[PDB]
Formats: sequence, C-alpha cells, structure tokens
Amino acid sequence: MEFIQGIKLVKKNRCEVNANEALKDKDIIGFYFSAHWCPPCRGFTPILADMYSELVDDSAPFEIIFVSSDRSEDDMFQYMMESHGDWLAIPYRSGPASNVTAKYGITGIPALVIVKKDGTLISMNGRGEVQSLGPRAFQNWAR
Repeated sequence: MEFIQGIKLVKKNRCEVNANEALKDKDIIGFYFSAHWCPPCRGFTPILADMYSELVDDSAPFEIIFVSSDRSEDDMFQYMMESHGDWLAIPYRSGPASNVTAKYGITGIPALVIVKKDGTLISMNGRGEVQSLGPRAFQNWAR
C-alpha cells in the first residue's frame, strides 16, 4: 500500500492539484526522466512532444509524469508548456517522485518508463521504442 496517489501535483499553469484525479490517465502512464532543461539536449523533446501531441489530440489515453532535476519551476512549467507532456508534474518536493525513480530502479537517465494506470508494467526504457514507432508506439507502450 505505497504509491504516489495522495499527493498534490503542480499544473504548468503554476497551479496545484491532487495527482489522484489530476493524473487522469485512468488508462496508461509514462514517467519521463531527463531534466535536460538546465543542460543541453535538444532534438529528442520535439519528438515526444509530437507523439504526446498527436495522442493528446486523440485524448492521449495516457499521462506523462514530470520527473528529473526539474527543480526549476520556470524550466519545469516552460518545458511542460513548450509541448512536453500534456498533464501534470510532480513537485520535485514530492518524495514519492524520488522513491518512484529509485523504486523503479531507473537512474539510467535519460530514460522513459511506461506503466499502466492500474500499475501494470509494459515497457520501461521504451524510449527509442516510442521515438522509433512514434505515435504508433502506443501499441508497444500500451501493448
């Protein structure tokens, strides 16, 4: 009985909500790790933004979790509003976000983890997988 549910997330609009309902998803969820906001690493973002953008247009049957040294409230909301992930971002001060990364055994950043809303595993480092299959990856990410 240990999960993020129960905490409050921050909306790119500098707002706050209960990740419980804010995380919507109710279908699939994808955790993204790469605070590439402070350091360089452009080129990959516009890829996921085009993927979540398409899926989003289709009501993207999944939500993107905002993780990674995003301690930047400006670079956090900016990147989120820049076209990256169309949902919420766990306030770096949301322990559950750390234990989450450390719980999933990530730390392989940059990397993208995909899990089912119910908490089912599908594809972890499916990064290149999604970027490879693009918006059509929804099958592998939702296989």
